[PDB]
Amino acid sequence: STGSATTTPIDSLDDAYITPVQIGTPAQTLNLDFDTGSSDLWVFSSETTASEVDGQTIYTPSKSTTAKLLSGATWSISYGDGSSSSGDVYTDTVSVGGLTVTGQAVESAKKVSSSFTEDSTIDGLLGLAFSTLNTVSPTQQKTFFDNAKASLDSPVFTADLGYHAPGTYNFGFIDTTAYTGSITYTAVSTKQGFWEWTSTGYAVGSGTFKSTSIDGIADTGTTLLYLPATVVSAYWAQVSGAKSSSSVGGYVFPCSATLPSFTFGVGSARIVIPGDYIDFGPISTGSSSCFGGIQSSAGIGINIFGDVALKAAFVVFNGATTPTLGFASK
Repeated sequence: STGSATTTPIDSLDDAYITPVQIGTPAQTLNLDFDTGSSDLWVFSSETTASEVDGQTIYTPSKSTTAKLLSGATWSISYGDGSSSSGDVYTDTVSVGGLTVTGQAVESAKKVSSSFTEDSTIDGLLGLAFSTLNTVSPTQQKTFFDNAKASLDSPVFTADLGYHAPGTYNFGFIDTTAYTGSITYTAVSTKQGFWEWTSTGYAVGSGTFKSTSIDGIADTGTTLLYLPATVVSAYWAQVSGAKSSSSVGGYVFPCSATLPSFTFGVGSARIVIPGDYIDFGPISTGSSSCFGGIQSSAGIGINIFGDVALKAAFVVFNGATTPTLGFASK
């Protein structure tokens, strides 16, 4: 089997991408944030505290003839930005782009933190990291990809995120028309539960490539590119007037600036992020200070190749017995 679904930016900045997912019988379609940096599929639901729902589409398990409470199971997750959610668990049929998994754990939120409530465009998350990170207790549950893998033509999924435009998540096949040149594959460590890999270095604009190992995770659920302070300082030093603002929480730059591109290495290959991809617009409405798309990871503990980086590539998440990542230009 295969599946193919369009993923669409939630706003004009590409802050996140939502993909329609069919849950239950008859289908209830929710728009989920596919997140290669987590491993829970959780949804706003008829069980979510009413004051914490503000415009989201909800899953109502009592209206699904295939829903079954997973007795005794609970979940609770906290994300890198401090947001969180928790609840109980049903199993149900879940389809993405024509690919169907029966008995998928659908984690129904009883509580969500304010940042989720305040975002009416995201009805939940669909985690695509390794199932060892799944938070369901006392019986950990498998991700949608893990459940689908055996049925897929090939045990892979691909992320093709658009810049200010829709893109595609494919399951079970590699669309050879969707990228240019060749895909370069690179080793993955699953020891922390993530799609963790080592970039071979970087360049700023037309500058020379610096060969240096940068360990980080491929995370579709993170907006920006978080890299070591040395690398980030080298980038912003090429933007007149750019500075790190403690009050804003990162590097800002004059909205009148033209940003240089940023290249990262994948083995001997190079992925070029155009400068425009690094512009996240005014810090507040009407400001002439703009927020940068490349930020320091120093306070995170891990480097993160988020959407800023991934949208410049066609990315293969190869879930073979020894997982690997593939990157191609597009």
